Amino acid sequence: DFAKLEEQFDAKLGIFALDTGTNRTVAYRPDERFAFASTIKALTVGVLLQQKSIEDLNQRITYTRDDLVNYNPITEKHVDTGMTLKELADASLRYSDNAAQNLILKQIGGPESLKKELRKIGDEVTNPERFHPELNEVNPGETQDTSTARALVTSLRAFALEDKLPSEKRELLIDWMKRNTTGDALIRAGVPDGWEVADKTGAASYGTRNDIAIIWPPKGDPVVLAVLSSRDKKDAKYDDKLIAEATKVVMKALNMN
Repeated sequence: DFAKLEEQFDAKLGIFALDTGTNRTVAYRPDERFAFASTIKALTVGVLLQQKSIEDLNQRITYTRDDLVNYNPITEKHVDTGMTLKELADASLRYSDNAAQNLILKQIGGPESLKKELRKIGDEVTNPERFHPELNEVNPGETQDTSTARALVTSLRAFALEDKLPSEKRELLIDWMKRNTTGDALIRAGVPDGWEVADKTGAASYGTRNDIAIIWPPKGDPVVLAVLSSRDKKDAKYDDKLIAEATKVVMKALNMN
């Protein structure tokens, strides 16, 4: 079924899913690298949370037009007032605000700092190097700003569900991701209505289209999923339907739907 989706959508798919209740997995090219694009924003907030108290998220960040980049849906409205770190995390996660990601990344010490903190949580794969807009531009074979489906799942799980954060911080992260506005055509579109989904989307050059998520069936332990994709041509379009359909194959394979 994954090969058939690659054929229908002229794309390369990377899939990893873990049922945290059983330890069963679904995998298809799970260790192939893709540009992570804005899926990195979830791990970036994980690191922010780890390094701050919750009250410390109330720090107000002043910024200017020079901090705004290519896509600033929330941050462009608040240049005059600033935004708190909490507000920047909300913007980054729920709207994929690129300026918010760059401001958070600067607060935590820049891409190299983020990389060091990911290594500390056990991720030796994810390779943050650049800010937006450049991080979304990755050529075939390059490893800058890439990860794999397996590593993104492992890292997302570690922050949201395991012991890289204390419970109140896990809850912030999960609630922001559950209320994401950008993912309705992706993993959410392959999950029955009513099941809670926390997700973060991304897109990059070479038609890269990604979504990472935690899916809660009405009872029982959650599934952590990464669906990554890319194409042959630099300026290629993506199709969200590939990601929705891949998700439905994962849900069948896990006997959840």
